[PDB]
Amino acid sequence: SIINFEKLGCGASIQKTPQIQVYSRHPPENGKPNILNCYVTQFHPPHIEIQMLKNGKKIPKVEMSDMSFSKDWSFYILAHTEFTPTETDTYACRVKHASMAEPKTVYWDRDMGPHSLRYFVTAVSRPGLGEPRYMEVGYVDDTEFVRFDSDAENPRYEPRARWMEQEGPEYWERETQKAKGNEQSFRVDLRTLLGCYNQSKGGSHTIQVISGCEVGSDGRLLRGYQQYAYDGCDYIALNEDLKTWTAADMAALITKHKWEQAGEAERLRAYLEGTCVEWLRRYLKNGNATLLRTDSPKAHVTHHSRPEDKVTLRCWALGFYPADITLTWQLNGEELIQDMELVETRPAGDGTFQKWASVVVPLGKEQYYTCHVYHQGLPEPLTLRWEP
Repeated sequence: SIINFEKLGCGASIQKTPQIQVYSRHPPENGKPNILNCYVTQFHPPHIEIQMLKNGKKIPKVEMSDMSFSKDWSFYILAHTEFTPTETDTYACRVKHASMAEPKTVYWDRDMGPHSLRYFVTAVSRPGLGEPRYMEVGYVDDTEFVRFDSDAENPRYEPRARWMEQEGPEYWERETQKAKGNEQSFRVDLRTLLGCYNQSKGGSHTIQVISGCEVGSDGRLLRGYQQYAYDGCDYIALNEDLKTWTAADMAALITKHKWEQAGEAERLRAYLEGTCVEWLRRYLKNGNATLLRTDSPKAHVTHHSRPEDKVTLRCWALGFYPADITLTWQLNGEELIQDMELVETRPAGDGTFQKWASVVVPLGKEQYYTCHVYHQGLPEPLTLRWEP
């Protein structure tokens, strides 16, 4: 259960480039149906246009994940489409974003314990196009379990995991109505931040909050979060002592001084130590079965033939959960950290993740290299070698 937010009240009335990977859900064999993904990350502002192209031409039925953002405030989203890969068909993903002069097209190539309850809030103004879009997204240990999105005709808190369905009607009504009250607080703050940052009234702007608690096995609060960003930059944050605020710039000093006078750190302390902890506990009971599951990586090495007497070994980790993983190549028992290539961990789209690490080795020397896979679901690290 998210807190009811206090208005920022900063006083009476910057862009990040997307990163793109394009890859299939399952290893591509020609003729068999599959899923092509276009994973876009690290971008701000959140408005973005993503097209998937087949042989130069737009692909019509392209589904898209709901948009999320990460602890560094940048947004991310998964686009995907069904496709049956063939030998000569070319696929690609094209991204239009205000941080880029021109749309970026990225082609697909067929080779190359403690617990937390956190809420991720977004409010984006859209002058001329509608009311600000407001979202609340709840995560129990990085698993999304509830969501409120204002862009519906009758906005409602929705379960996002089957184990939330057992909460009664009284719960969803209370959350829904708290969300609509929260929505109005951010609408007012979006108006007000314009003056505070001396901005024009026709531009789109963004408020983001991360709010919640991390709780140890003993049931005691390990860390509390209440941090705000305006246009993708720190604005204000409760300190680890849960008594004082860190204001990232001058406009936030007005909010801080105000929240000091109002005792807002103390209201947060109480929510964080009590209410947040107690609800986390409740969501853990409901989700007991599913939330604790891990899936360990199945790994394998692939071989790719380069110019001259160099070859590339690629080490793959597929179908693992959670996303945290380490891949390393070794030669003679030393790690080749400084000369190997790797991709950012990426969702398969069925709820699990993929990663690979590659190294360039001499032709005929493939059996001198060993790949290591470290994942928390493994009883023991995996060790693998290329094999024909």
